[PDB]
Amino acid sequence: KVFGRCELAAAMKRHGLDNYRGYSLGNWVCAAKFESNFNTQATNRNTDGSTDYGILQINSRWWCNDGRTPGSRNLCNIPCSALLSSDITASVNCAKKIVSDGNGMNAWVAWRNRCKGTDVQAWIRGCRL
Ligand SMILES: [Cl-]
Ligand SMILES: [Cl-]
Ligand SMILES: [Cl-]
Ligand SMILES: [Cl-]
Ligand code: NA
Repeated sequence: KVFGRCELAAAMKRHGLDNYRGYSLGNWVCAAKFESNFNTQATNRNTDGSTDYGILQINSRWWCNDGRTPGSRNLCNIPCSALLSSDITASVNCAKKIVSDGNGMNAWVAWRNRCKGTDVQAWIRGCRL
């Protein structure tokens, strides 16, 4: 599924991301836009042989099992294919673990580079939240 911006905002809100670890919802919508283009199906291979999955581009090195990332962890206890579902529940739950890990949303390169320090409230403008 390719979410619309406010559609994704609402989904992320219902699943508990708004202000989660102090990151307002716009941070999460922003990060998703530049991670995945709001596409739950997005995958992008990394140099180290891991892959990022889903709307929030969660990495198989630490977070999900994709069966082809040797000596990785699966801290979210999920297959990485769970992260590609039109339903973003698994992605959101895993994102909550990630952002709790020490490094906050710096875990997501697109967030650090495109969202951190920006007017992320813009990403939830217009949405009925
Ligand atoms: Cl698995
Ligand atoms: Cl959803
Ligand atoms: Cl933080
Ligand atoms: Cl916001
Ligand atoms: Na893994």
